[PDB]
Amino acid sequence: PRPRILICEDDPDIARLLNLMLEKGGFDSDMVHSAAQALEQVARRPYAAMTVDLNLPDQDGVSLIRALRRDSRTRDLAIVVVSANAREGELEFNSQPLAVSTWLEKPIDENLLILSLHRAIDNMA
Repeated sequence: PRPRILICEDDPDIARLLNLMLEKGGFDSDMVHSAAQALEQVARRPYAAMTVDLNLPDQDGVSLIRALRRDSRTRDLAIVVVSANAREGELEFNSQPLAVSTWLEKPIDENLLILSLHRAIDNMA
């Protein structure tokens, strides 16, 4: 519908699942499959938030998030991690500078996903 989410996910099936779940929750979204694509695409247009897979091919998810926080135009972009090793990733790298609103595991809790994005967007705003 309106607020647009940038989905960065390595797995085609999961990228499409997120695209479809987000639509049910009132969100438009774009799917990309790598950190490089995410960096390029995030600048091409306004995004309310990004979902990040920790296990990416090129650069891993935390590397992508760090890069985004070091750029003024994406320092306030709400980010939600959706990954298989989300919990251990959070325990190891989470920090205020990283500013990741929520770390979600797979299988994905749809309700928590939509709730978390709404929360993340409003808190960053």
